[PDB]
Amino acid sequence: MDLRDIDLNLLVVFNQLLLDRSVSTAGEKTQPAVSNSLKRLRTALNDDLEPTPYALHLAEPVIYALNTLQTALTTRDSFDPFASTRTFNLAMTDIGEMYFMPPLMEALAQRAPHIQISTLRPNAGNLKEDMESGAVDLALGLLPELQTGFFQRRLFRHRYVCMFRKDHPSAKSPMSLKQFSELEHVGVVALNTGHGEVDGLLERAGIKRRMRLVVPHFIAIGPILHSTDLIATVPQRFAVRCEVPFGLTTSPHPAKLPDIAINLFWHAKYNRDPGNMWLRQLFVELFSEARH
Amino acid sequence: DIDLNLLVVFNQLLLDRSVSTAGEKLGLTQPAVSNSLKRLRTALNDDLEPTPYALHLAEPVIYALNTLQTALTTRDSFDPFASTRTFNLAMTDIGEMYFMPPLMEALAQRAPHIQISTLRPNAGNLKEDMESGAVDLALGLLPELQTGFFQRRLFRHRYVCMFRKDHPSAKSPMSLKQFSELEHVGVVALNTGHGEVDGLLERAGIKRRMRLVVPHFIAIGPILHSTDLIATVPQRFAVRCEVPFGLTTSPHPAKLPDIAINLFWHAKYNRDPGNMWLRQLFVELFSE
Amino acid sequence: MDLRDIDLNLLVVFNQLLLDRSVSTAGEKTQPAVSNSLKRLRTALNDDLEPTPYALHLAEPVIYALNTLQTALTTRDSFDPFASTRTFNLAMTDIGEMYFMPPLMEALAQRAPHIQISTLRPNAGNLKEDMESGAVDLALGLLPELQTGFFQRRLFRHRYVCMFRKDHPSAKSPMSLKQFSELEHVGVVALNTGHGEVDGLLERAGIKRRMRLVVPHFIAIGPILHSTDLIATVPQRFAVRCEVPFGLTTSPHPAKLPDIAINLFWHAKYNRDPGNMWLRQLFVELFSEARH
Amino acid sequence: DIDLNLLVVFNQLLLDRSVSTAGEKLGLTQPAVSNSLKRLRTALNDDLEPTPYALHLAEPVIYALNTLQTALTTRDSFDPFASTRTFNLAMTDIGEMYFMPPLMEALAQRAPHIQISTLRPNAGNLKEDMESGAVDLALGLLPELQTGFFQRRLFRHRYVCMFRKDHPSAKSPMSLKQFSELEHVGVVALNTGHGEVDGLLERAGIKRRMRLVVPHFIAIGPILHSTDLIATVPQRFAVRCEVPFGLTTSPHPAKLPDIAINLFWHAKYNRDPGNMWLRQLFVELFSE
Repeated sequence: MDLRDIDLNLLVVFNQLLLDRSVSTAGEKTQPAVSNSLKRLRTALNDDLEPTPYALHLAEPVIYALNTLQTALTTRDSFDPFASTRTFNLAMTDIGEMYFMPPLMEALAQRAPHIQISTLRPNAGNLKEDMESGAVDLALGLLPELQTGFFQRRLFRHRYVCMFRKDHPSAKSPMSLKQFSELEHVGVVALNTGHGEVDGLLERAGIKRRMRLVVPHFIAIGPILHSTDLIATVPQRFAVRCEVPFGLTTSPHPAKLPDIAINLFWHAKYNRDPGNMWLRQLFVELFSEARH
Repeated sequence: DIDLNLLVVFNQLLLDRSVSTAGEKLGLTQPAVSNSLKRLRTALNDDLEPTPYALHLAEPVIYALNTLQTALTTRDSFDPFASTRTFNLAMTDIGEMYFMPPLMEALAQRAPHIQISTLRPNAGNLKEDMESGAVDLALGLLPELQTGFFQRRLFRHRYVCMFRKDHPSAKSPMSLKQFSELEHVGVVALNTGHGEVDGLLERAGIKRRMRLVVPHFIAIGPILHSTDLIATVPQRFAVRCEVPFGLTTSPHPAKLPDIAINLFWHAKYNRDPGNMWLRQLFVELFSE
Repeated sequence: MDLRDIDLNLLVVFNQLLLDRSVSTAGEKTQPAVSNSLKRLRTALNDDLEPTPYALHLAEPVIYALNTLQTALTTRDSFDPFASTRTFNLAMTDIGEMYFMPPLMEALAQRAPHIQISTLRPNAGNLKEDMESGAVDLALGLLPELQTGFFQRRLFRHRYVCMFRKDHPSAKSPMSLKQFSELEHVGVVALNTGHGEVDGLLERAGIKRRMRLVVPHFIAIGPILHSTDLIATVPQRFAVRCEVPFGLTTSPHPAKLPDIAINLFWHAKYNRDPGNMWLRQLFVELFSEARH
Repeated sequence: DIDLNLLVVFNQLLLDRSVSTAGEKLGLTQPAVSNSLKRLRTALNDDLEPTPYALHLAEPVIYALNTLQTALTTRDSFDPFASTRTFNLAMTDIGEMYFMPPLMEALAQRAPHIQISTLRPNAGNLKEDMESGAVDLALGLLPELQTGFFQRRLFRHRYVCMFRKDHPSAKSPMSLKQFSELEHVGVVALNTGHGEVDGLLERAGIKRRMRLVVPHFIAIGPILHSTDLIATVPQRFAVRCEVPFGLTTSPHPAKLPDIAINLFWHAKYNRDPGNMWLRQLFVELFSE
């Protein structure tokens, strides 16, 4: 079929036939080189192109089809954030979501209005294989399982802090270890995260706590602290998200706890993928505290 | 006038109709349980894991041994002022966010020394752990729990549209046309009642520009606060979010079904003072 | 536990303790036989039963529990349709459903108000195994695959007829073969049913048909015939269901077609199951044309 | 100015990137297709089933070869008065019942010699058979069809409650209380849009005495006619049922989402005169 339509370079001259005439110039754009090829376009196609109906039926659909090969001039190395309609999938924890997503979406509103963002927890499917396959573009957090086929970039470190409602009858900042051990706590187990070791670190330090409430995740901590005299041990970025909205106060933690490293992860296979690079750089711009 | 002790043997000739056999649990030797089985087949005129009409009789007699055992066994006393007991409650993140703050506020004045621990509904498995007492109460939409579970509807979730106050476009009440013009945050919420919403809107032919999709509800407040995105959320989540994050709601322009949030407890703990006390507290605080 | 509660025949005497006193008579219902056993009921249970609180806590829950063993007096051979809350599962075709279900539900409204009926097509799961397991109580139709472990009872035979709208411009009853072959048809493939052989029987008889429309099932036939000049070859029971509602006329079929046998099927395992027997007999009563 | 014939080869170096290889379909020998592949890798400076940035270029060039081939290939003429062509349409039983009578009535006056054949949506598979032309049009709620399928919403199903006219209790409009008092017929309708209804009512906490459950809609009319049962049905089924079976409807007291019924056709037949004619007929008859 198309092998019988043969040379389509003659369809590039049919672009000069999609433009009307300009023929000696369209040759010079030569006229004898055109003449045989267009005559051959006609030996291939009965119509004398002198504009003919079916010639108009060929003129425009040729252009778009020819143009997409020229629209292809933008290489794979090209990526236009302001026009992209691509979806990016990002792995992060609930805290990661709560912290990263609002300023990201805020920035994306201007820089990439037409893209879509989807998030997931680092345990939805299998993170490694999904990132290698391109199902997940980036991951955020500690993630010690991401090693061989993965690059990583440090975004920031944040400590655990103690949080409680601002008009607490007795809680003070900076909080003493004594008061910490006398007040009542709401704790997050946070299974399979970096935050699970906290209870062990405290107990192995001889720091007893009256655990009035234990929840598996962070969603309710803000409202709980707001309406009770409980206090909580939480990551500082979470505390940052919660302080003003729930009328909460934080304090440097009276206990010795390690800080948490939050890194940006991507697979080696996409180290040079333009869209991935762009989003990566946006994350670095918004959240990296290197030059602080 | 046929002896009843053999009937006592029957219920474990049912649980261990699996013929492992029961006698080891009974404390009686298998020959004695076989003599007992002879007394059974004789008194019933039926040879009973081959199960006959004894299957038909098993449930009337299971209904018999149940009430007799409960009325005989003494139950654990419960003093709310003094109790140091830990209650384990199964609920969703929405459920946690809505229930826990007013509950804990209430527990501070009614039962100062008890401990509460919450968990996600699936998968303990929940029915098993509620049978064993590992989980005391369950909350929300849980279809699996019918046989052996008492239930009670606390309330009905109604869906609304949530956005920030000073949103340049969004109005209340919002049109269905404006709803499809604006940009949305999606909450997957897999395997919960709220995980159906996107599907419902899809099947209704409601076109929706999905700018952001998250699996859960934790970031919705902050996200709406800092963007012009709109969300489809349960009303009570919205009431938990409005003031802290500076958001308003509109009645949802699309026809969405309400979702009944119920309270569940296993039949084995229907008479347990502590369980009764806590679940009555849930009814007092949250039922409409 | 209950082995320590020992003799519960003493709970049957505790039924005479659930009734209040009547003691010499409750003995005669003897008094010394009672006396040691009730004294022993007391050596087992501290309370002096003289009505005591916990004695009242024992009185009623004992009765219901004792009564269910006496409520058990109704044997497996017993089945009360007027009080049953049992669900019956019935396998049948769409035509079978359309024909059987309305007079059945009509009859059930008085005879078994509290039972539930569910239906399914003879190809939902695997019919044989589901009927042997009790997942399906009865099946209705031809069903030649139901042989070894199954009993069957003939309900009726019905022929194929020709159906068309009552004010058809030309269609007549009784219809001639000529007119049948000249008019236009809507046909039902009815895959994996007894009705699929029809087209083959007609074609192998040299009867050409102008098939204007072919549908896989019967749901639309009535409305289609009502609004068109098409005619259809359909089972007569279907025609019975459709004639008046859709303003249709039927005619004895001009072509030689075999009639269809509709039988009632149940598994041997449930030949004597009282509820099954009852429903079976209700089907025989409502639909059997033996003594016609 | 790089030659285009190699680009023609590329699209089958894509379909047969599976490297079976394409050349057998091409009619060219594999050595010539390998020389062609050398011209490819040379002109593109990229070594392309290992697929590189040529994957990025494959779709712009698939977008290229598509329009060029369609505009070149002559299409089949269609004369509705004379056409003897058979159209295969995929739809549900509800869809069949609603669409077929007014369609056939219309076809009797517009295209007397064509033949129509309907089938159930799953599983041809539908997308495959619509690609091959075995199935011409699809109708209803079909989520699978997005890539390579043009679609258009005909209308929206709204759920109502149906019962017989002289029903001793049922009123219009029906209360939600009366809805839970009366007895119901259930339609499973597995894997259709309407198979969700029971689940929606369940999750809303709408108690429903389910006296009868059937898998499909064929018997609902006759059943309602001869009993005091009520049903939850799409409005158009109800309008097909009211007069023949002596039934009325009430607005559904429960909040149920509408269900968009769309019309689907494969992109490969978007320019086909007959397909265009029939689907335009569907739009003329049924779109609201």
